[PDB]
Amino acid sequence: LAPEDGSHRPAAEPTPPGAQPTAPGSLKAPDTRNEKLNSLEDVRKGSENYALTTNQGVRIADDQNSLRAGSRGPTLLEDFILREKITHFDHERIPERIVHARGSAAHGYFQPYKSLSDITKADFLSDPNKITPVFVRFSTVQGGAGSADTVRDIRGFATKFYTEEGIFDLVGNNTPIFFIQDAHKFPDFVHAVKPEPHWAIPQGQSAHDTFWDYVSLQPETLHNVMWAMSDRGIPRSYRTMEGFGIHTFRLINAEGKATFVRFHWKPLAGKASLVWDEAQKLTGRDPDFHRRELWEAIEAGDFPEYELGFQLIPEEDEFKFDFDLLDPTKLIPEELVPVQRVGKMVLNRNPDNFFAENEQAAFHPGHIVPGLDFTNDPLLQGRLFSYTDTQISRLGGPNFHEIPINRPTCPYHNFQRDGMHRMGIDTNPANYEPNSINDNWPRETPPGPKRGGFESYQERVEGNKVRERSPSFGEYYSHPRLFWLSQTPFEQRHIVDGFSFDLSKVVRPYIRERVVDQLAHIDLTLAQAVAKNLGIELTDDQLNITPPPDVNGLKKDPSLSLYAIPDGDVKGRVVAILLNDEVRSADLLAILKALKAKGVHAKLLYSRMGEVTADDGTVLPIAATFAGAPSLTVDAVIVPCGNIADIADNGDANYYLMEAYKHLKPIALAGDARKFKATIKIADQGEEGIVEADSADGSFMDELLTLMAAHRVWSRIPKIDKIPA
Amino acid sequence: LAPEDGSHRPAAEPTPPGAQPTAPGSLKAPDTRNEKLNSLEDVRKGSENYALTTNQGVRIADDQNSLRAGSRGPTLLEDFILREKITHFDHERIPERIVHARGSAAHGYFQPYKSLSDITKADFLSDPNKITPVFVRFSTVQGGAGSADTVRDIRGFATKFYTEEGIFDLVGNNTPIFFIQDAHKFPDFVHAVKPEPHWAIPQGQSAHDTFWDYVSLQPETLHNVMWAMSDRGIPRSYRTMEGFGIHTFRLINAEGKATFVRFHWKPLAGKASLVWDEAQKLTGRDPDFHRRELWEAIEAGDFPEYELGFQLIPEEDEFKFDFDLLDPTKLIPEELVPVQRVGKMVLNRNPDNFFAENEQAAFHPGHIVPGLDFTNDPLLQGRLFSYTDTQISRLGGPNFHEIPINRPTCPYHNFQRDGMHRMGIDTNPANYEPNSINDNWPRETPPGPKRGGFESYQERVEGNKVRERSPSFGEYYSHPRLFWLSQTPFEQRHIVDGFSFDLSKVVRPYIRERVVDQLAHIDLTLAQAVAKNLGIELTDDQLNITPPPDVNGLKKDPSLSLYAIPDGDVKGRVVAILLNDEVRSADLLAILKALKAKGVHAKLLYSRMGEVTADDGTVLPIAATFAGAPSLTVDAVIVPCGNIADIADNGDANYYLMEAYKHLKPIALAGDARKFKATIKIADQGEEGIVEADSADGSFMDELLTLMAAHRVWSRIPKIDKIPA
Amino acid sequence: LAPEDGSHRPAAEPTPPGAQPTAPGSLKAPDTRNEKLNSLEDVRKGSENYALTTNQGVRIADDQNSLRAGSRGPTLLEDFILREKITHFDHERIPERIVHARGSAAHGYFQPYKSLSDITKADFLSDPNKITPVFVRFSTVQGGAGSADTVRDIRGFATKFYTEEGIFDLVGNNTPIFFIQDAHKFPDFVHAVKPEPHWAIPQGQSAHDTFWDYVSLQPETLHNVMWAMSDRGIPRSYRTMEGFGIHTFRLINAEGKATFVRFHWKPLAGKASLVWDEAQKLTGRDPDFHRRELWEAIEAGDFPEYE
Amino acid sequence: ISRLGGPNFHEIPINRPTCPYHNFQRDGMHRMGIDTNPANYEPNSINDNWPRETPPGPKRGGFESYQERVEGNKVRERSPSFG
Ligand code: HDD
Ligand code: HDD
Ligand code: HDD
Repeated sequence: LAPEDGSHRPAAEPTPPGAQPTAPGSLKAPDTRNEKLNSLEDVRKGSENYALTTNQGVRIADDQNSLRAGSRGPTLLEDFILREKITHFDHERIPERIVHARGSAAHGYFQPYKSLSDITKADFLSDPNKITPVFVRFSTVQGGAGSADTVRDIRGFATKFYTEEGIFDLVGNNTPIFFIQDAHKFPDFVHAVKPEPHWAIPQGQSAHDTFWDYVSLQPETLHNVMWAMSDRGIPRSYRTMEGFGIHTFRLINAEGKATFVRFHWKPLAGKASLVWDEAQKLTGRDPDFHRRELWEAIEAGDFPEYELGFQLIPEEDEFKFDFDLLDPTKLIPEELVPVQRVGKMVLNRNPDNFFAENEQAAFHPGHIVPGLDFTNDPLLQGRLFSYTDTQISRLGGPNFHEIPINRPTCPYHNFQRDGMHRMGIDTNPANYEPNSINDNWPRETPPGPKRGGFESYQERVEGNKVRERSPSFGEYYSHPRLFWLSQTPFEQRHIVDGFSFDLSKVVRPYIRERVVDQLAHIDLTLAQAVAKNLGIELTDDQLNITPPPDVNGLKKDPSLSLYAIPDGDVKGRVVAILLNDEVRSADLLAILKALKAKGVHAKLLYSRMGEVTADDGTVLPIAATFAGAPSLTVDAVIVPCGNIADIADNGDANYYLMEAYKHLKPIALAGDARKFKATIKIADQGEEGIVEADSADGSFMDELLTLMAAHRVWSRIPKIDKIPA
Repeated sequence: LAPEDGSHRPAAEPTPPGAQPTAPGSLKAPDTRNEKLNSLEDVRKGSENYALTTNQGVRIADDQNSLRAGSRGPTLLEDFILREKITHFDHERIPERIVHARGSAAHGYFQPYKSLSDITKADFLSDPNKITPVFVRFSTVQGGAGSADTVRDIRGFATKFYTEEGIFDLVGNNTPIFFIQDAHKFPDFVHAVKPEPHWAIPQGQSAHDTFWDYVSLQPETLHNVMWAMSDRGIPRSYRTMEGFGIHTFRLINAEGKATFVRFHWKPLAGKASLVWDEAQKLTGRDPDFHRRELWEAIEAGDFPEYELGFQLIPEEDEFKFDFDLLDPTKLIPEELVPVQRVGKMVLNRNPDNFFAENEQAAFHPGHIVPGLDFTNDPLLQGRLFSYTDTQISRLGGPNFHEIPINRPTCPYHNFQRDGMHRMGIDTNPANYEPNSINDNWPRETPPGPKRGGFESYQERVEGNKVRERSPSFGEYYSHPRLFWLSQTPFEQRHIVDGFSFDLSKVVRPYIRERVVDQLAHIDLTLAQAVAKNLGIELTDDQLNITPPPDVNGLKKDPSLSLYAIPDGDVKGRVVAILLNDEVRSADLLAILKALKAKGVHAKLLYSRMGEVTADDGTVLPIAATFAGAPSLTVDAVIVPCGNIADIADNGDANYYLMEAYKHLKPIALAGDARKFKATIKIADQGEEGIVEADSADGSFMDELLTLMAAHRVWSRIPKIDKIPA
Repeated sequence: LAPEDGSHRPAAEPTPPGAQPTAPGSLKAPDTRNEKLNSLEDVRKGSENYALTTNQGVRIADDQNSLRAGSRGPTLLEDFILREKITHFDHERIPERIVHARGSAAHGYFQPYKSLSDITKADFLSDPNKITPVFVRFSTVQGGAGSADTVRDIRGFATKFYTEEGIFDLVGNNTPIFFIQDAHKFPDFVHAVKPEPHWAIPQGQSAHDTFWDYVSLQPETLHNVMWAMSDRGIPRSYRTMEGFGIHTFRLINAEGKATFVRFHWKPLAGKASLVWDEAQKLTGRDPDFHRRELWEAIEAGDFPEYE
Repeated sequence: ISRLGGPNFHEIPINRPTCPYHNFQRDGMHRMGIDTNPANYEPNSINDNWPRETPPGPKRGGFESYQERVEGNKVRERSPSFG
């Protein structure tokens, strides 16, 4: 059924977004390999040139019809071909994850910069030339597997390391703290954020009564709520967010020394988030935006890269801060404990089948390896129970490690047997130890510097059996305040806006008031600006609440801001080029040449599909229409010259610019395209953030690419209130 | 931990029963191979020289202890090694089969004698050089997976053929008919025979009210009930029973011609059954006796062999018989339609792990291949729905064909995706057809002579949509009567005893009377004989019920008897040798040499464990004692000469002989061994079936092996009441 | 279909073993009540005088045939009555218990002799007039749900107390100790006594290599092994064996004082076991002998009693 | 059988008939109804064959399929009239 020209089928080379249909990773990049991807070969199933069969291997002659008694007669029970096909269909679905159901994943590899054997015996960190395959799943938290990507939410960032000494799963989030202190409260918190149980509304949103009810009653939540209400809660891409393990864990070296450690991922593409209006509209225009962007970046060669980093605290410093190291609502400011760079992780191939590899993957923070260990963090402690347990229903049984994506690439042998869907056929005469009948194989292995058995660090435990929160955990305001004061003025404004927007959707007014009261214990300016938007007036008492203390003398920590310290990297970003029916090919040449030199992609847009022909006869295929791929999905907009009259009174073309303008994106206007300055009210002598010139050229591209390096035009904020867009 | 002399490890070569501990098939017989066993290699897991790990590949240091706070303190929730191991244990079991839950399985291979391409295009039957791997599971029907082997029950005989054109499952039983006509009634009959629902008694027995209630009210059951009540219901081993597909199926040749077919398996070892007292006793002494016999035969190189046979009826002969070919309560007498030999099956390797290969195996009579097709048999029709449906809970979901033992060895490719425990990772860009994006692969294949798609035979259907039994099925007594008349008089007596014992356990006297009434419609002598064991007296009306008509002129068919035509073979049978402390080592040499020569095994027994020395100094190792390994488990008993004084007086030795005598087993006595005649009341002149002489040979061993070939000494029956055992 | 005389139906009065067909407890003894049995009334389904229906409440006209095109024709996919009946049958079974799969259970009640409030605040022990419904399941350990009752084995004795302040399950055995010290070894011991993995033999028996391999290498097992090898391993009936919680637990009183406790059940019918040859022969003549004995004792009014 | 975990999905409260339902079906995962019927099969005499089939009738009768004539060969074939 394919067309003549082979163009049903994508080129198996890197291609920019939109240049080719997307494809399964092994067909797209068949030369991209690693030990884990190779090991999946036993279960990869091709298709070309094969006969269509039942699952039992019987060739089907007619896959268009049920078996019936006469061609208008009833379907017959003996049609086993229909019933196998429909049975398999009828049982496709499995329970989605209780939380982080929505997520997107890829393969890649990790390697350390130098050996860490002085601080850890973990084998995967032992040698700068020893590469460890990874599989990474990014996710939201609240919504179902079919909810939208660019919600306001925390994001999950889970890395499965297939090491020589075991699977290590580093199961983190994109903020450095969690909402709650003790795992016992997790069902209460998750139920409060999830859709409400009477009507199962709202999907993918904290903006509802039950969430803000819980928050207002549990001030320990305020720190992660601050991060969620900031632009952290709406990342531009999974490539442009930070990742954190949250908990303090331990590194254990060959000599037995424990060092406390917190884990960080630093996005090498820099930190970048959307703005709210854009993020919310994008949930409607492309609810798959982050899934798509990640797949397309990998297909293009813009591999997501992250630097693993460790905050390291000696054991004797456990009590030296003014917060508890074991409290997952508290961060360790980098001004106090810097992040030591550890290694680099590159994501360089997409999966073959989303369901088989992404939906069935199982990550669990208990999956550690010798050289790592846990602490008493009471959130971390209960997570260790839940991830093994939940897999029993989600993946159908205790043999979930035999599902191909989850399998260790290193040896695994033990005495466990049976369970639903058991794949492994054990030959061992023994299924117990100690045994003589197989000479006690497989055997225990004593702990040691490498290739040793797992032994827990022998932490001293002293206390009575109590259900009690540590007094050291009972402080809730000083870290929210540190985060607040570390944000730029525009970031602070967006935080105020995020709180105001969420609370406006709370139906019960006393709940809004209680949350504003909580804000008054963090920062008066923040409390008042939220109050004003809610038509609430602070009491005298509220205006007099003493600010919480600084965090160990810190008045701000700029590492907590997305933007205070520039780190922008334009490679893999995308520009909309608004075409006309007589495009000046000299502008297009200059634009594409400069974009290509910085790995910035382009999309050619028009008022219909098909082709337009430039002034020099160059035939331009049209990627999408103005309405069909809105400015939400690109980082900047260029309008080349040519026949501007063609698009000058097109409502969609004008709206495209008004939207990109509103959302603080760089805009460049060449030649007569400068006439569009009218729709967005730019001063004749110009505006910082709008690039203009008689033609698109060297200098014009430079100015545009500098603005893109800075991500958005924050100085335009005062001007966007007036535009009706 | 293994002993210094290596005596823990079974010899990896053929050894007779009891010589070596039993072992997993690929460790016992590593040189045995077939295409299926080869393709299972990728999931087989070893053990020697490997480290003990978690399922995530983490080496375990201490597999003897939980992690606790202090060595007498509480267990910690962070012990992930304990929770993984306990979790897998906690979820070991899967539902058992609804029916046939009790069964034993082995690998083997099939080969046809000649090409049958003139009558079928089935590829596995197309070439005398085409060898087809098989996996065969034999079973009882009623009991659980943990019930006894030698119960009275029908047996299952299910063969999975891994053909080049698909899995073909031949899912049969050891009797040629079933209890019921229409699949709709299956839950009724099976509930009736199964343990009663209030108290869940009895296990593995039809001897209870509800079974006989149903039978008494559903005369269509009486034919298979006659089989079950005969010695057919207590086979000596799975090697010495017949198998039958029961239903009429079709062979379809390359030209499109349909031929009606009924399937047969002929045991090359001959047909042989236990007697009731033996079979019931063995359920107590060795409830695994048939599973053990199958395993040990294969370990010895005594492979079970069966001949596939076909009864073939041309389409135009569909109505040529007194009974409906579609009626699964009717058999086709071999005297009207002979069985044509088709091929040989040899079962030559045990599995490696019972649960993974046997318990998870899924057979379904709907799994046919091009060259075979169904008919409208209304029991068969219903089955085609059930065996697909049941696997969704039993085996966890729609991907049960990916469980290794179930996998085809030929190619399988299609558009089905997902489902719980999905192993195959599909790389096809398309998961639908028709598609252009993968040029419509995998593709449909037209039907053809070889390697073609499945098309159903275009049988003509005409009639209204009815829930109605065909009147042609409404005859219940002629087949039961043919079966009865074809039995020898000792077989007839055993049938009488079978009904008599079962009905004796029915509490409600009226159910017994109604079953006696049904018997009077079959045969008066059989009815009177059961009535008299039950203290029931036939009425005048019952005494005058006209017998049912013969079956197409036949008043008997000897192929229906176990024994009427000698087919007895001795290879793989076992003789008890009752030792004394001074054995005539010349007797032993001749005995074992004649036994060896015929492939008969020997088991040396004495009054205690350890050893004895013969007349010439030879050390005789003792396998077990008289009391420890009773006669129940052997086929004959030899008592050699020597110091008979040593055990003439022994209660165990005497009992051994009285049990063996009561169970109709051949006995041979040499020299003073003839003293034993007293215990079993033999007269001096000798008795047919008791072998005697001065020395244990000349023709003392030809005589005894001749008795063994005839299986049991039927003539002894009139004398066994006299002996209290 | 019932006989004219009515002899199909067992009398709703206590009768000795074998005098009447056995029957569902609420039809055999409809006036034996306790609070639990009363609370199950919402889910008990009768049958007499009701029409045969699908599970969706649709009356069935012909429960003897599938729907087919002609009376000798193929079965039609549209027969929802057949498919529902066969679907339910096809999915009847659930996984059996990993251990103690073979067991027999009965309803009853517990009452204390005196208030134990000086040593425990447990509400079901606070007053001798406090009656606590129980459900008790007795079991073997090794064999499947289909295995024989009078095997040599440890027996389970599990009591569910439906108290006014929560379910208390007292999950014990018939000997006062267990085979092993630390729960991490439970899968090793259980795998060793269970049928061996290659061939799944032997059912309901410790008499095999792997069991004795483990015992010989783990001397902590020897105490319970001694009990299993004694006639304790072959009880005459569940009414004539002891029960034990094995572990030391704590009682906590209202003042917060903790007392260590080990739990016992003393059979008021006394202790009695079979002898080996009799037990082993019974596994063949009546593999349901203890299940039968329990059910029939209760039917006769010979109620199992334990202190 | 997968989505709602077994063949007793009709006992999940929202799914329950409000009219009588009785039959010989037993067990299954999540089984809520405790059947007191001495019989779990029909035909039976031990419960006088209850619950009983009901002939079709103008009201409260058993289900019987309309006796449509069926005539043709067993075919996997789209009707030309659908083309
Ligand atoms: C005690 C319960 C509990 C608590 C306190 C947490 N979680 Fe969790 N989390 C789960 C119980 C859980 C889970 C129910 O077990 C999930 C869902 C299904 C699954 O496979 O794991 C899960 C999934 C889940 C995933 C998705 C992994 C994937 O992509 O499959 C991430 C990234 C996180 N969690 C991260 C966190 C972080 C950073 C936490 C706080 C610091 C946290 N979880 C607290
Ligand atoms: C409509 C239901 C139905 C009917 C009428 C039959 N069966 Fe069946 N049979 C099943 C429904 C079933 C089942 C529920 O589908 C089983 C149990 C679980 C499984 O895997 O299949 C099964 C198991 C089963 C097994 C065990 C296969 C194995 O070893 O795993 C054999 C040998 C048979 N059957 C043979 C027969 C024969 C010879 C029948 C009469 C011709 C028959 N069955 C009628
Ligand atoms: C950590 C594993 C483990 C350990 C050390 C034990 N058991 Fe257990 N036991 C189980 C894991 C288990 C189980 C897997 O959880 C079962 C099987 C299915 C179930 O519902 O509970 C069980 C069932 C079970 C039953 C059957 C309950 C019933 O009738 O349904 C009894 C009577 C016991 N056990 C008694 C004991 C005693 C007295 C023990 C030692 C003092 C013991 N168990 C140790």
